[PDB]
Amino acid sequence: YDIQAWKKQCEELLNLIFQCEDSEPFRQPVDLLEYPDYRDIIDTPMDFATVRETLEAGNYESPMELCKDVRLIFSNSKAYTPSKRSRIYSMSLRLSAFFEEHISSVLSDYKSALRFHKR
Ligand SMILES: Cc1ccc(N)c(=O)n1C
Repeated sequence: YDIQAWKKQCEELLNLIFQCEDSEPFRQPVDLLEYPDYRDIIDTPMDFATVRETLEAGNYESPMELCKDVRLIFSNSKAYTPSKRSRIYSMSLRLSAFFEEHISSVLSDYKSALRFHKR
């Protein structure tokens, strides 16, 4: 029932994601010199360094907000990919599966703690 525990749990999950080779294309904003048409397709860029910085600045109120930004990294990859078989997109799918597997208990524990707080 710790309402604040999600923050360190998210920091540790982000550390695991940064150790994972599949996260390398997503660690920093997409380079517009490498992908000149990126902003013609993607309206809201997102990357793991921005998520980590937002968390560390105390600019997420809940793990749901962090989860919305991480999911945006994956939906941007899906929207920008020229093929469902592309290398970078395929890395995004594995990383998404790993993230969802680990964020599930973070979200459940937070929501349960908040329900207990408001009982
Ligand atoms: C093609 C591509 C390039 C760079 C990215 N970060 C990405 O998500 N895709 C899908």
